[PDB]
Amino acid sequence: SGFRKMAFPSGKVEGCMVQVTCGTTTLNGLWLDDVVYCPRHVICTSEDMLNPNYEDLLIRKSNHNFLVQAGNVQLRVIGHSMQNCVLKLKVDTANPKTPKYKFVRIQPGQTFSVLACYNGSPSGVYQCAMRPNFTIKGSFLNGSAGSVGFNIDYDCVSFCYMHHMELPTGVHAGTDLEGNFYGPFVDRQTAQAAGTDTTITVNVLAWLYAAVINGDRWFLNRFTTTLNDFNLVAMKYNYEPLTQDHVDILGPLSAQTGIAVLDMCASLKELLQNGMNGRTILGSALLEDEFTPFDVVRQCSG
Amino acid sequence: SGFRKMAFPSGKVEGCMVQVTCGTTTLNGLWLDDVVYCPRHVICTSEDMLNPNYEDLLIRKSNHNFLVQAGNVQLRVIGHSMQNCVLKLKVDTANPKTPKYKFVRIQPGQTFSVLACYNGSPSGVYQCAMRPNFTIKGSFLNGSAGSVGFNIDYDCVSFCYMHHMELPTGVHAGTDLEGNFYGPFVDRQTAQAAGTDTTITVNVLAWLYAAVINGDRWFLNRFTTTLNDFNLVAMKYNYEPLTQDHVDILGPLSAQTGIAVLDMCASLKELLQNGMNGRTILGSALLEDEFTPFDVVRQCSG
Ligand SMILES: CC(C)C[C@H](NC(=O)OCc1ccccc1)C(=O)N[C@H](C=O)C[C@@H]1CCNC1=O
Ligand SMILES: CC(C)C[C@H](NC(=O)OCc1ccccc1)C(=O)N[C@H](C=O)C[C@@H]1CCNC1=O
Repeated sequence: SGFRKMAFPSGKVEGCMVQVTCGTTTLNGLWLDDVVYCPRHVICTSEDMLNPNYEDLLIRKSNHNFLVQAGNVQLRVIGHSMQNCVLKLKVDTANPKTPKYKFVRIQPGQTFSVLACYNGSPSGVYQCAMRPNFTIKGSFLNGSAGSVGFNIDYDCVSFCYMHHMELPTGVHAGTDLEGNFYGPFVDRQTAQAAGTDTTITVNVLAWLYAAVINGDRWFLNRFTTTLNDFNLVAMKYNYEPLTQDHVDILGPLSAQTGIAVLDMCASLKELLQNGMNGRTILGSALLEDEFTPFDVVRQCSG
Repeated sequence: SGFRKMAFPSGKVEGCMVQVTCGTTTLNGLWLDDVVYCPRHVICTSEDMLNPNYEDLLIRKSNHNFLVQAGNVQLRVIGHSMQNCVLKLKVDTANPKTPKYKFVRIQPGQTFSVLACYNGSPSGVYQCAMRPNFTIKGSFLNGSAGSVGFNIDYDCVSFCYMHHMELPTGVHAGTDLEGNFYGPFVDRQTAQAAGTDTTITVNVLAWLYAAVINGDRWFLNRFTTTLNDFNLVAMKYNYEPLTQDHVDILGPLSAQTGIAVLDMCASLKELLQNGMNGRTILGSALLEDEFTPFDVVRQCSG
C-alpha cells in the first residue's frame, strides 16, 4: 500500500540523450537510429529569439555548424532538415541503445514522465499532467530545452513531449515529437499567455478511489447524484465536465471498491461545497488532479 | 523555474535488478560484480515468516535451491552466505553493467530515490525521505521486497536502502545494504509499531526558501526570532528542534534570497500558530518536509 507521485524508470531514455551545440547555444537532443531531434531555436543567437525567421536562419548554416556530443563521443552531422518546430539532424552513427519507440500526441488530462536534462546529461525524473490549457507545471531551468516527456508501454517508449520554453507565469510549453506545439504557442520570445486552467475532474475521482483503496474513507456518504446535477455544480468551481466515457473509464476502480462512480461524485460534490475542514486525503489538503485512472490502477493493483 | 518532487534518473540501477526465486517465494535482488544481494526472508515459506530461525533455514538449502534470473538469462549460484538481514548470493558471472557504487547508511531527514520493482522488473521511481521514526512513506505492493533506494553522486551510485516489509500503519521498513535495519524492526511477521513521527524542520525551512525563489512571498514578515524562542514553539507542534548546524546548512539559500535563517523561522513560527487560511505555498496547503536543503539547491540553481 501507499501512494506516491511515481514516474516511469528512465533508463531507456537516458541512452538517447545528447548535447547539441550550434554557435554559443547548447541544449539537449534526442538520438534515435541515425537522427537527432532537438528544438529548432538552437540555431538562434540571443538576438534572433525576438523575431526569428527560421527558414532564413537555417539556410545560412551547414552541417559543420552543429556540434553533437553523446557523452565523450562526437557525432558527425551528415544532413539537416526542419520539421515544424523541431530540427532533424541526420548523423553518421545509428544509436545502438535505440529502444522500441513511437511518437504519440497526448490529450489534456493525460500524464507522462519528464527526464530533465542539461548539456545532454540526465538530471532528474518527475511525473506531470498535460493541463487543459496545454501547458505543463514542470520544473525547468535555463538549458533544459530538448528534455523529453514519455510513457512506457510494456517494452515500448512512447515519446509525447519535447520541452521548448517557459511562459511568464512560470509554466512550461513544448511540442510533440513531430514539432507541433501543444497549445496556441510559438517559439519566439514574445508575450504569450496561457488560457485559464481548469481542474481535471476524472483524475480527482480516480484519486479519491486511490484514497479509499488505501483506507481514507471519511469523505464518503450515502447520497448519489446524476451526471447532470454533478456537472452543474462542477462548472461553478472550474472543474471539467464529466462524461459517460469518464464514468466507464472509472469502472475498474468502482468494481474494486464497490463504490459506484455517481456515488463518489456525490462525495466530490460535498467536498467542493464544504471543503476539507482541516482533514487530509492521502497526505494532501487539496484535491489532486494529476493521476489518471490508469495511474491509480497501475499503482494500487499493478 | 517550478518545483517538483524529483527523483534521480534510474538507468544505472535498472541494470542491476534481478529476480530471485527460492521455493515458491520470488522477490528482487541487486546484482553488483558477482554478488546478488536480496532480503533473507526469500528463504521462508508462508509458514516460516511467523517465527523464523534463519540460521536453521539457511543450512537446509543448497546453491541450487536459488533461482536467479537477469531478464532472460539464468545466473548460476556458486555460493551463499548471510550478512545480518540480507542474503549474499555469489554467482558465476560478474554484472557487466555494474556502476561505480558504494553502500551508505543515511540519517533521518535525508532523501533518496526508490526504484520499485516486481519480479526483477523495474516498475516506477519516486522520491522519499527517511522519517525521524526510521520508516519511509513508500508505495509498495506484494513482491516489492529487494527494491532499493539510492542517491547519485556525480557518477557514483550510493545505495542506502533495501525494502523488506510493510508495517500495520501502511508505512515501510527496510535495511541498509549491509543488512542492518533502519529503526527497531525485525524481519518476522510479528506486531511491531513505529514510534511517533515528527516533522523535519530544517526541510520545511528549505522548502519555504524554494517558495521564495519561485515567487511565493505572502508568508514573509519583518520579525525575527532566536533559536531558543523558535525551538520552544516548535516542540509544541511536534517539530524537530533546530540547531546551528541546520542554520549553517541553510546558508546558501539564505544568501541567494537575502532572507536570514532566523528571519524565515519567524515566518514559520507564524504559520504554525495561525495556519495558512486557505492560501497555498508551491501548490500545497500543508508544510512540506521531504526536500532537503541540497534538494532545493539542486533544483533551484542546478
Ligand atoms: C522559445 C525561445 C524564445 C527560447 C525560450 N524562451 C523563453 O522561455 O523565454 C521566457 C523565459 C526566458 C528565460 C527565463 C525564464 C523565461 C528559452 O529561453 N528556453 C530555454 C532553453 O533552454 C528554457 C527555459 C528557460 C527557463 N526555463 C525554461 O524552460
Ligand atoms: C518480513 C517478512 C515477514 C515478510 C513481509 N511482511 C510484511 O510486510 O507483513 C505485513 C504485511 C503483509 C502483507 C501485506 C501487508 C502487510 C512481507 O510480506 N513483505 C513483502 C515482500 O515482498 C512486501 C510487503 C507486502 C505489502 N507491501 C510490502 O512492502
